[PDB]
Amino acid sequence: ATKAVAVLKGDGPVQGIINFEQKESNGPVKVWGSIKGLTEGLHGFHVHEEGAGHVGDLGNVTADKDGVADVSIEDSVISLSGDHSIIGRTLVVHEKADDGAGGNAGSRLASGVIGIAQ
Repeated sequence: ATKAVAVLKGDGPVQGIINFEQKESNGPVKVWGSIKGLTEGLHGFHVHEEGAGHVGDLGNVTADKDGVADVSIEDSVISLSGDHSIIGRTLVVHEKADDGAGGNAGSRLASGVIGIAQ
């Protein structure tokens, strides 16, 4: 793909939408959108492949005082095409700040499937 969209929800208040775009096959992915219903400050942001015991770390999103995290990053590590495409994987937002590729960001607050958009 060249664009993907994950719509995030949970059983609590956290919800949002994250968009991905990649103009070239080996080029960086632009990740942008917003997530609401979060406590102010940092929250772990990960891509999980179903089954796979490993995780794609996208760092932290930062919520403002109203609980709104606007997201806008470039990520050279993930891709929307090829052998390691994140298409179909689950995007996750966490309770606490990221603690690594394999460390504990606490529980999952919302998630959604990264779906092809273009």
